[PDB]
Amino acid sequence: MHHHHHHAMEEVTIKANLIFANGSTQTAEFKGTFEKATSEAYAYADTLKKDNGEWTVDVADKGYTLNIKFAG
Ligand SMILES: [Zn+2]
Ligand SMILES: [Zn+2]
Ligand SMILES: [Zn+2]
Ligand SMILES: [Zn+2]
Ligand SMILES: [Zn+2]
Ligand SMILES: [Zn+2]
Repeated sequence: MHHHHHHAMEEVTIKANLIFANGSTQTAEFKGTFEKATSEAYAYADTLKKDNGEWTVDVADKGYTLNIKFAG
């Protein structure tokens, strides 16, 4: 599943919904090919690990939404 016809020029938006240990939240958007935008989203989560703890992801909306939670 998650069937995808790749095109170098494809343009999509990946939405990352972040939830932190204290319940605070934020959403960040990443644009580019599906693959590159997805990589950038996870890269952002990694930059936040030092201050917010390890993260866990639950993928939604056929891959266009990444619900990421930080353990603190
Ligand atoms: Zn699957
Ligand atoms: Zn094609
Ligand atoms: Zn198809
Ligand atoms: Zn693609
Ligand atoms: Zn490509
Ligand atoms: Zn710090």
